[PDB]
Amino acid sequence: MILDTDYITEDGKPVIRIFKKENGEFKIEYDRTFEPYFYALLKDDSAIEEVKKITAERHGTVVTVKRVEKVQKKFLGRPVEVWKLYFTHPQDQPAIRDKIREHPAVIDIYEYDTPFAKRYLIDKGLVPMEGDEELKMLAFAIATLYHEGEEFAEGPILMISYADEEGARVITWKNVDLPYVDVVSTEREMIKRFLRVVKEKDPDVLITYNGDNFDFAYLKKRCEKLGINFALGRDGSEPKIQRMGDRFAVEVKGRIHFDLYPVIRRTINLPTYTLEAVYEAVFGQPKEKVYAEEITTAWETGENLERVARYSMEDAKVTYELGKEFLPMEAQLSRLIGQSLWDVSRSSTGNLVEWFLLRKAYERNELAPNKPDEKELARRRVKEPERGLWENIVYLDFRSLYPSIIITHNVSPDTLNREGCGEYDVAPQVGHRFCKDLPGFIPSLLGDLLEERQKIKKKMKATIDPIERKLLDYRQRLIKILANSVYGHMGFENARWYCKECAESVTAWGREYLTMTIKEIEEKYGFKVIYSDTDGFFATIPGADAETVKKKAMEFLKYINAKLPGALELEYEGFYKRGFFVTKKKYAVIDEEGKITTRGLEIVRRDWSEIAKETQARVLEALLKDGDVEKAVRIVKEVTEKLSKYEVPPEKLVIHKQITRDLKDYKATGPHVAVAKRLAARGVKIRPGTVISYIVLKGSGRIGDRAIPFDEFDPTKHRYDAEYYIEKQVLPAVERILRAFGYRKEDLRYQKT
Ligand SMILES: [Mg+2]
Ligand SMILES: [Mg+2]
Ligand SMILES: [Mg+2]
Ligand SMILES: [Mg+2]
Ligand SMILES: [Mg+2]
Ligand SMILES: [Mg+2]
Ligand SMILES: [Mg+2]
Ligand SMILES: [Mg+2]
Ligand SMILES: [Mg+2]
Ligand code: NA
Ligand code: NA
Repeated sequence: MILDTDYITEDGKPVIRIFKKENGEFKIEYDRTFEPYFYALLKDDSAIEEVKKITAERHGTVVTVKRVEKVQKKFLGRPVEVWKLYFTHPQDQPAIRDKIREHPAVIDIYEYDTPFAKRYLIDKGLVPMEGDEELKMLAFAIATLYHEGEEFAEGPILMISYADEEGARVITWKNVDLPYVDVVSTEREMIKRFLRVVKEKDPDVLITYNGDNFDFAYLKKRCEKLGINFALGRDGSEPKIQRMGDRFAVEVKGRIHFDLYPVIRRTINLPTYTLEAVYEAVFGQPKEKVYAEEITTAWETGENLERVARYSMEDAKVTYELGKEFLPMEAQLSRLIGQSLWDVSRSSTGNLVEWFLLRKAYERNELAPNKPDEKELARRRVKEPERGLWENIVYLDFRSLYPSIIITHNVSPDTLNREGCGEYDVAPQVGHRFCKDLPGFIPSLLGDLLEERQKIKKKMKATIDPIERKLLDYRQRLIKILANSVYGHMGFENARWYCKECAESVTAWGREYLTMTIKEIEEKYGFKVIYSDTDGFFATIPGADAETVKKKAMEFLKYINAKLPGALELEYEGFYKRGFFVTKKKYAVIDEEGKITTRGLEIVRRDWSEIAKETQARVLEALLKDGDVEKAVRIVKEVTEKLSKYEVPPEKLVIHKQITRDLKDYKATGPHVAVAKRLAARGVKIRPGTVISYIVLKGSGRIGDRAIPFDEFDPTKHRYDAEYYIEKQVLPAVERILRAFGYRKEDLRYQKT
């Protein structure tokens, strides 16, 4: 299995290394035969002799064109003749490329800035992370001595924790008497011991959380300070930093440094990306945070070091588990995109699409178009649903609408307005013509992807190993997203295969096929379409029973799919006993077993009191389970009355809100801050991350001066602000739903007093 590739320089020539793990053993294969190159299109072939003599200087040495070769490749759908320019070293290209381009005889150059080791994987047809090999992983974390107003890593590393399948352990240089703690004399011995642990376990993957920007940088400075050869690379190298645009990344040669931070940042939306928040999100269970001042205070006083050690062990432990959780998906991605997990784990959707497409282009001998220049980048810059309760609803939607359009109409930059074609398809509204005589670059590669996905689904059934099936499932699911990412690519201003006409033709066709499908089902099968969005719609036959609606649905799908051209296909996605539709993106349905599914409506954040969430839930089931609007309305009115009668348990009024800044550097951004400041004033430790839990009390002033921490609420003396909970919690939770039935907030309570 291929893990990574790079190059070293040997007598001024590149030596590709391919890092592999085969039959449970690490191996480095060398290849000295591969040569840097890019392409030039010239006005007069004759000028090649001048172009061959162009030179530049890198460092203090002369850079020349090593050799040239006339080649034939596809550009804009047609065979073209271009000159392949070879160079001695990859770093020659940035030095000489602009001098070649600037030559008068040179029209343009192409494929001139692909990183050498990534070209290698492409041009040789190699794919990372392919095979049955099992990777050995090791997570690690550190805890440091922090003092505000100090330079970075001025203080020592206090603890290094690490976790793999054999458990988690902590290394530290003060005595902590715990079974999972290994005590050593000094920081230096700690670090050295950690090196021995890594070298002896020899993992293929090192997992961190934010190691790209903190852990390895800290370790680096401390190792400089202490004169330690931090030789974690399997070739004896030290971790190497790469500039990752705004910040940095770190490689450990011969291994994969999997930093979870960027992976998780893109996979899940959260307000905060602390390790504790991410571990609760993913695994559903809190993780306790020990703050930096407590760590430093513990080290200084010698007291509560066991608490520090446990936090350190847990950092490593949860980092490992998160790695176990996210890495297999990123590995399948890496295999499908054909680039290393190191690169893929840190790459935008954009970058990943381009790498896939560059490979396809190499595989089809198509000359890649160029990223736009800044002048070009500048150039590249409805229907409310039916109201009310519906019953016996079917959801029907297209299979891979945008890909399927692209395939069907052969939509591609290289097919657009092709001259002298005998057959073209014409985009609605926008009018762009796409030639059908020859399959386009994008349509052909998308057809292959959609096919492989169906082939993968076929094998998933023919398999029992649930693991193998999950890995097949990941690949299948990744292909679908890649297919849609290809569609987005055509509309993206920085894309190589940009094609604005392609993008706007695809969406135009989509609207035509959706709207036509809706027209047929209503006119020719008596359905009423309740709600539609882009690539699907809900409908019913008003007054029909569930079986009629299903049967007619299946008959319509047959009719429409026969009429639909090519790959366009509508499918039965589900049946729903009842539902309602507030607006685009906001709706609620219940299936025949009782399972409610909602979208755009449910009240989630912990900024909502339980009474709000509970009431909204009860409304939704009165609407969906009972089809009873008046009952939903009675529930609300009854809740708001109970509030006013001080009958709602105080535990259902509690609002929780996290402190984000120093209570000094705040925004007067709510009652949670006022409570925080009073606590601070009494001498309570408030930090970013402190959760404040409060109840709002009746009286005058902003809620702020009136709210109090839940643990101080005593019903025998305190009266909560029934009005606040009615008007600012309960009613806002239900108003959007019940507006869809003609009710305004004031219609859902008794009159104020
Ligand atoms: Mg750490
Ligand atoms: Mg080793
Ligand atoms: Mg770092
Ligand atoms: Mg090296
Ligand atoms: Mg990473
Ligand atoms: Mg895969
Ligand atoms: Mg690739
Ligand atoms: Mg579908
Ligand atoms: Mg309630
Ligand atoms: Na390939
Ligand atoms: Na024809």
